[PDB]
Amino acid sequence: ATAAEIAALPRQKVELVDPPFVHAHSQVAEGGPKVVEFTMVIEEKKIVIDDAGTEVHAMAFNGTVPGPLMVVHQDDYLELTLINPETNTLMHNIDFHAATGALGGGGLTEINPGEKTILRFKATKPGVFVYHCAPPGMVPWHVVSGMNGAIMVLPREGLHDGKGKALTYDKIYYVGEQDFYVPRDENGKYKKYEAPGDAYEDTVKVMRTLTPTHVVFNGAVGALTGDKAMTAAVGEKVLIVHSQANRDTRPHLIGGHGDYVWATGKFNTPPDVDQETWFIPGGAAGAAFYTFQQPGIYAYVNHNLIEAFELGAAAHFKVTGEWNDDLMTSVLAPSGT
Amino acid sequence: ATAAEIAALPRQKVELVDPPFVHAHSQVAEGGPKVVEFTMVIEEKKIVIDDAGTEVHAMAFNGTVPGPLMVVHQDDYLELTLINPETNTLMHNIDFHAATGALGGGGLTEINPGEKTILRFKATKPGVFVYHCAPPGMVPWHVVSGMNGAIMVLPREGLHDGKGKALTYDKIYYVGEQDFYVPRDENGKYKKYEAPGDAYEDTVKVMRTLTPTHVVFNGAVGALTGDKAMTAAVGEKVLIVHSQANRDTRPHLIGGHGDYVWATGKFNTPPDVDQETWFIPGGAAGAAFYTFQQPGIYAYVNHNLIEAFELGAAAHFKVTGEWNDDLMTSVLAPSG
Amino acid sequence: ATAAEIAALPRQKVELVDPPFVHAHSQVAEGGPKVVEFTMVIEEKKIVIDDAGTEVHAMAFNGTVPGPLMVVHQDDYLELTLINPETNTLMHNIDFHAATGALGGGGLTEINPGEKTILRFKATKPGVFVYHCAPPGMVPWHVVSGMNGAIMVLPREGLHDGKGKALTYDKIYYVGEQDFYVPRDENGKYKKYEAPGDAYEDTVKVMRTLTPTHVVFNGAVGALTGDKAMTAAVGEKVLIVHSQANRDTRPHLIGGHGDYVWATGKFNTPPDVDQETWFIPGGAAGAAFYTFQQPGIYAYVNHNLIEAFELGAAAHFKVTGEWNDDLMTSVLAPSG
Ligand SMILES: [Cu+2]
Ligand SMILES: [Cu+2]
Ligand SMILES: [Cu+2]
Ligand SMILES: [Cu+]
Ligand SMILES: [Cu+]
Ligand SMILES: [Cu+]
Repeated sequence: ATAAEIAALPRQKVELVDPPFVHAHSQVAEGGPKVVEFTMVIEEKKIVIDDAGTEVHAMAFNGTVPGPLMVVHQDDYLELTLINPETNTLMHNIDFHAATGALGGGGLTEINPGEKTILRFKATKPGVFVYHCAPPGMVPWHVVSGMNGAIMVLPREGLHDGKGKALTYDKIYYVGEQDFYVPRDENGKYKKYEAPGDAYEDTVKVMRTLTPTHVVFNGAVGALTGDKAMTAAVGEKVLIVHSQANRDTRPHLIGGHGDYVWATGKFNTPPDVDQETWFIPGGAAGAAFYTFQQPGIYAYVNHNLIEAFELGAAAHFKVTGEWNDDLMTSVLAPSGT
Repeated sequence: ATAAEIAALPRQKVELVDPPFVHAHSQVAEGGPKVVEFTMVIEEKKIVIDDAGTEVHAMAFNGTVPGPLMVVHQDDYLELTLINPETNTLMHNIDFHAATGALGGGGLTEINPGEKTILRFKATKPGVFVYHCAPPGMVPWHVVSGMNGAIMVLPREGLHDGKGKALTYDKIYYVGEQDFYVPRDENGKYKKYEAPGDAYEDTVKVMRTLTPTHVVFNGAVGALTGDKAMTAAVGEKVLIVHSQANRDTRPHLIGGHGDYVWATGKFNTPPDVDQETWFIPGGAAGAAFYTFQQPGIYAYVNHNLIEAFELGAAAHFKVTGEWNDDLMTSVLAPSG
Repeated sequence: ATAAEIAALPRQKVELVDPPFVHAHSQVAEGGPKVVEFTMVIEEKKIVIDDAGTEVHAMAFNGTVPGPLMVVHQDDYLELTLINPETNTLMHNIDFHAATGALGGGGLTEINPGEKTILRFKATKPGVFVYHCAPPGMVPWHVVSGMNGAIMVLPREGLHDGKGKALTYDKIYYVGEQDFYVPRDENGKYKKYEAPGDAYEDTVKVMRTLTPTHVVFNGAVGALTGDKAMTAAVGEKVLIVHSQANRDTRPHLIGGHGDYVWATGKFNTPPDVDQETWFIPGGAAGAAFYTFQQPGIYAYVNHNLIEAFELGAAAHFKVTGEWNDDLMTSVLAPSG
């Protein structure tokens, strides 16, 4: 497309919503290609990542860890206004894995505090894709400080299975998984720091062990539990988008399955089916489609169970509906032998 | 199906066999859907896992690590009687990844010592699937104490390749891989404990390092080597089911291949082919089909070779038959 | 094929080149099956792996880490002359993952210093495959001393996509990724040694942590940058072969994609498409095909970004050509 042709396209402004929710969109594209406009303000902010009060100086697209999910369709243009407020201390940029050129946009979006930039790219490939900050020389430090999210580029005709049958979800959640590396004192207690820069050296040391202290969804241990548990109903079709910008994960819905899983996150790559546990490598997003069949509580976890239940990588679903005794029944409840 | 239809299905009791062997079954289903009944007794016991007398307080389905492979067909029901003897000291349950609902059955099977339970579930999806204990608040501790196994839900018409041609194995083995986290004292000597609970705090500290002290097949270093090597013959077709309930592995048959590999373990997902090394994520089972072409000793490993050769994740096959010089020949033997 | 049939086949001697370059070859086979002849001399040598002067006692096929890429076509025979000079101190052998029997050739190629051997195997399966040294009882130590590489067995009709459409590359590069485990003294400084054997015990202690001190391409931090950055032009189709003999990796072309990726490395397994980041398990090779569409610098990384940017796993591409503003444009450059 020429400059004139792109200038002629309709523009659509989108208001982002905080994970694990996803901004309103249509699965099947409405009309021809558009320039879809998003704005994110970067916030360097203290966040608490566990019940003990452990603090991280987070670097947060739109003030959240993960950053929000942007949804467009294949061959739309994504136009991001990225703002680095003067209250911040560090330069920041953005690498969209969905994009082609200039280090995914990183080379064109280096903004100092008090600066903004507008990047446009053509979303040429359908799938879910990581985005993350990547300032030359400080790349992993920004990413493991929470400065990452994902986007979804839906096919113009919506999702299909590996054989051309339409797959239409009733709801979608975005689970951003974050490995944190929090320095400890000689008592083995987590350190707090006055400024983000104060924590750098101590944090790099932990990072180099390749052993996160916390592995969490939505920025904190237990973040997607209790009144923040995800929800569904028997018969409801749910898409769970999952990202990890730095480190491998292996999602599992305890009590369920991934009926269709785009484990590579790419929609032209046929999904795996009937999955127990799927695998998303560090630096990628994946998506699983499931129709709930049983009511009750589910745990959705990274199935390294140490990572899930010791380090924080467990969320819950609460599911309404009628129990199905055909699928499963307690023939004899726990009782004396 | 209607209530009367489910009630009318035949019930069949099956006797289990210890890993790496697999109980009697048919690849193609015999007759219609059945309720296949299994019984497993949970044993808490000290086991030695290496050549240095290192102990683990194992938590073992049916007394083995891994627990035994249960084999059914798609749309059968698996009806398990799970027994926790009064001599045990912990509550146990079971999560079948093959099952749908109540945390895979975990929510319905919490049994204290001196209790039993019977769970039935419909095996709606074909594949190999992990099962493991999962008491709320103590999940990884039970799993890394060896309380995990796998089942296989065969398609009613047996296995096929991606092009729908039948794949019929001559034999099947189940390799369960276990990451252990054994505490050490300040001299680097592995610690021993009187009761399982006594090891809890020290063990969790090791677990949180994400670095196992041992990675083993069939519950111990070298358990599937020497006189306990798996066997085959040139021309024989072998299915190797592999599981890891907590941690990634990357199986490899040294000297061979995975001709067809359901790396995700699910039979409705077409198998990868001609594989050198396949990948099974923690919390899953996979299966590899191979036709042996050469006699001799093979190593079957987790191909992180430190895990295989320093930490214990190496098995052998001993294969009989005629050498094939077309496939491989020493043109010049090692010489000056 | 019979012995006589093989003896009648054409022979072709190949001259190997140092990674990341690949020796001259044809994508589509030229004529029928041949016996393709390669020679490699093993060199035990010191390598410097970072800008702090950190040393490894490398054990290097053809003097490089990784060893060179050998390219044949399916159903060719690969005939390797392997030479262990008297100047070396250790026994070495070779396991080709592409080969069938005798532990991939390891059981037939054990050569002491001052010995050579010649191994022939039939390349029956198309794909990229790891090869590595594997002396019994010292297997991972040789592998993580850099004694590994890969081969490519092309289909005789060259590469195709999942739908049978031809994929023809303009350039090919081979990135061998290496995990190193370098001992440190009490002050956290990397130790140096004056013989490979002197480092064994200390190195094993680090290996057993499963935590590499360095993760590098082509034997050193920054090896494939600057004077050794890989190159292309807009429009050019490039195949990137990537291996890791011991440990998982997750390649990603920063600024680009893997248009087609044989993540398992096997050409009869249809490639994944439009990949952001692919995954290659330890003990395997994979291959990604991409057509460059933008000029400029790309980083090619293991996308554990700590591994890439703290531990060394980052390469660059330098790409010539015209910028495409349709694909990407700065609507407003960084400004107040
Ligand atoms: Cu990235
Ligand atoms: Cu599980
Ligand atoms: Cu190998
Ligand atoms: Cu940043
Ligand atoms: Cu248990
Ligand atoms: Cu060697």
